[PDB]
Amino acid sequence: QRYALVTGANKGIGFEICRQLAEKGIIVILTSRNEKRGLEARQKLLKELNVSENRLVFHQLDVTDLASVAAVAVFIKSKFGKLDILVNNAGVSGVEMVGDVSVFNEYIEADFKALQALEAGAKEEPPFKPKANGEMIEKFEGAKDCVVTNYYGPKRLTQALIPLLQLSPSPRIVNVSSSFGSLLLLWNEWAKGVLGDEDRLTEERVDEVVEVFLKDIKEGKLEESQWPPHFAAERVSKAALNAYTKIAAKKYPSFRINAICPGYAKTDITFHAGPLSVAEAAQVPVKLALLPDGGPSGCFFPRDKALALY
Ligand SMILES: NC(=O)c1ccc[n+]([C@@H]2O[C@H](COP(=O)([O-])OP(=O)(O)OC[C@H]3O[C@@H](n4cnc5c(N)ncnc54)[C@H](OP(=O)(O)O)[C@@H]3O)[C@@H](O)[C@H]2O)c1
Ligand SMILES: C=C(C)[C@H]1CCC(C)=CC1=O
Repeated sequence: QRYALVTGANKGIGFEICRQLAEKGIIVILTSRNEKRGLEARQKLLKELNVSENRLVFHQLDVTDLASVAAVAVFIKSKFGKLDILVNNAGVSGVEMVGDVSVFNEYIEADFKALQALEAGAKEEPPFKPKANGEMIEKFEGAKDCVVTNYYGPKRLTQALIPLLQLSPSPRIVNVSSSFGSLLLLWNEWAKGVLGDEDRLTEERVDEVVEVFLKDIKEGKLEESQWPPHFAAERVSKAALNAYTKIAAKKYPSFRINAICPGYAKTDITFHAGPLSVAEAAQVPVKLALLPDGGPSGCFFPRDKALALY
């Protein structure tokens, strides 16, 4: 059999990744940080799939808790003896909303427009302030949770699961990242140079980038230290995740390890805005989880490029 573990799978894109992999006949370990939510998600998905009980298994996993990470590896080893697919899907935004929550989507739309302009050769991100009566608050505690969940989480879980993934004939890791991890949006020239210097990339260099960011937001130096004007922790964490994807792909050459953007999809993180359904979003990480042997590794794929790979 093939076995897949999906993090952050009690709702959103992660839940649909579990659906789509299970439909392909892969035995899915649906994981969640909250045990009650995860057990209820498993019950719902099993009902909707209408498949036998052994097709979908639950285990608790909080990607920010080292004991939880270690325990899931012990569980997989005892129950299955290998792992074929790891999908690092869990993530948080680092932002708290005050007032009209649709301001979150105004920033997303502005950032997509900015990225398109930058990719077309423009040299700076336009300033942006929202229309509606809300604001996105970005504080240290949320930024730390964002970095620890979105960057340290995939790194630590990847590292814990290497022995089991090495026992697969086609080991696959898919990191659910974002187009907003583009270095074009990162602002900080030092960090852009470090994360972009692929030949010198190491885990220690990426850790240093994220820790310098966290010290700056702790001290209120984000503008003076040239970090992004908004979605700072999200951008930093996803850029770091993309860099770690490259590091890990080089370190584990028999694996295929890739980062993706699912597209802008209706989930709790977006207040259920965005053009894509959750099922549409999940197609992207599923595509990379099922990548044939010999395919790309170490890369970041936006939605349309991912879906065109094969
Ligand atoms: N939706 C989009 O437009 C979009 C676009 C680009 C990238 N993404 C990425 O897609 C991924 C999935 O997010 P989503 O859109 O599906 O949002 P979501 O509905 O908010 O789901 C996030 C999931 O991550 C889980 N999670 C958060 N912190 C965790 C932790 N410490 N340990 C384990 N699980 C944790 C959440 O669990 P709880 O229920 O316990 O909170 C939930 O299951 C994220 O990495 C996000 O950055 C989304
Ligand atoms: C918090 C964010 C802005 C995430 C999730 C939503 C989208 C569209 C992209 C991201 O980077």
